[PDB]
Amino acid sequence: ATKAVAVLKGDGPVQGIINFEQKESNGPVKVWGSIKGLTEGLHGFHVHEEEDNTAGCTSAGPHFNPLSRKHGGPKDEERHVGDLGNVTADKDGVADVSIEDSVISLSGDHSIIGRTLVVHEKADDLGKGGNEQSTKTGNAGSRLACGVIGIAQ
Repeated sequence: ATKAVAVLKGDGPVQGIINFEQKESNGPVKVWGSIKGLTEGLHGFHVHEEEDNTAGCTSAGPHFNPLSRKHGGPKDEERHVGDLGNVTADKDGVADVSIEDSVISLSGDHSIIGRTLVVHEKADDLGKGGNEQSTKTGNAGSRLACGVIGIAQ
């Protein structure tokens, strides 16, 4: 029913294409996309904003979500939101995604509509080792693109 779209764009090359489909009356939102520009490697996951009080894309809370709390993943502390850790490109950066979130919802209590999908300009290296950097982001946090997820026809 809800067919959202998010044409990555920012840095310049990063022209990923993420679309949100939910052809279900009681099913999760089939989230899947494909990046274009990155390079075969690791790149921080979307949903990562240190600070901001001006709003450049959206506006809700430039401090992640209280659902994930922390990057989580190997420690598993919550990561109930769109904060997993890091992904991986194909053989030319082309990073594709494919997940199904049901707990969340395009709109309502858990309105996901407004997720500034961006890519990090660095490799979290699945952890830098220290704390207070890679635990929240990936010792880099470099926002560029802004593939905001919005309803489309």
